[PDB]
Amino acid sequence: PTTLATACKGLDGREGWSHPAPPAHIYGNTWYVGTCGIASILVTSDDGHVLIDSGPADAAPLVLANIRKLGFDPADVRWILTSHEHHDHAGSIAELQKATGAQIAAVASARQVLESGKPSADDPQSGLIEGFPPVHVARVLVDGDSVTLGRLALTVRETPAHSPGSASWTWQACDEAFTCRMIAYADSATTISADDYRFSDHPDRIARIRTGLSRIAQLPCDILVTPHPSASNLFDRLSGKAPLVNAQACAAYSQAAGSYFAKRLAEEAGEAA
Ligand SMILES: [Zn+2]
Ligand SMILES: [Zn+2]
Repeated sequence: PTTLATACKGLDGREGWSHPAPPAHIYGNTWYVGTCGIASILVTSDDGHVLIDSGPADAAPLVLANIRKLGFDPADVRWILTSHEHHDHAGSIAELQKATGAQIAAVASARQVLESGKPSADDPQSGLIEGFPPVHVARVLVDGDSVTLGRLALTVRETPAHSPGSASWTWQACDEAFTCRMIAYADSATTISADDYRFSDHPDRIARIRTGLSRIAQLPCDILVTPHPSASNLFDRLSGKAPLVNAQACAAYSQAAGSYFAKRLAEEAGEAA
């Protein structure tokens, strides 16, 4: 009787990223096991589990504990996946992997950063953002691929709105009464950069953004979940304060991110004196 929502009140910002949160149940075989600021998703089967995102570089033990505190063995997670290739979300993929033995799978657009720890030359945020400890990508994926673990099937989309390597994930979950819902772990969708960076000068990046917004908006999406919980109002929805199921969430979320992006392009235009 503790609640993610009240347990993390006021910790949406930086203070929360490495700040411990009680694990929670999202739906069916899917569990929140991240911190107050950064999500980490556990997807369970008898055949083994899948885990998405590590949280910041120092957060490995926090989520390792949230796993056990739920009655699951971290030795049972067979795959570690990622939303996108920034330290706050993947910063301890490495430590999380050797503490678990899992293999790592990722979209090709992310592989280079993941295997080097340095953000991509195409990332609007380098070299503002910092790096994290590298990892070897065992299975490198293409848009529409499926990570399969027994009857588990997590299917990935390249969604490059926020970074070049951004990925969004989708899978089915069913409650105790065999009501089934599609969960969408839709990546951060914010178009943000270092100061000197201009999207107008990078048509590749702009075209990839449009592709990502379009794919995010069309994900099968009964239950939206975001690498930053507040981006999808996740703690209130998990804590009965707001509706957990809303099949229109991904569309609205993408529409909003796209609205933000257009304001940013307009700002860059009006800097053309
Ligand atoms: Zn990021
Ligand atoms: Zn983030």
